[PDB]
Amino acid sequence: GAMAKKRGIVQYDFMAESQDELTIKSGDKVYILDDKKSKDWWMCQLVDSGKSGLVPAQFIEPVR
Repeated sequence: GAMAKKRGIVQYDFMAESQDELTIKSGDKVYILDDKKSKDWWMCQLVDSGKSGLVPAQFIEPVR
């Protein structure tokens, strides 16, 4: 349902340039909040901190 949690693992480091982006390190665990609105960017939430923002789509491995 609409509260289903969708997990991912970060595969590459990424340093945000804009405020809407999320700095991430390879191996970081995330929740995938929105993989539909943008073609090349997903809105993710870090499991350690709750900090959220856009990350390159191809950097996130969806996992269970």
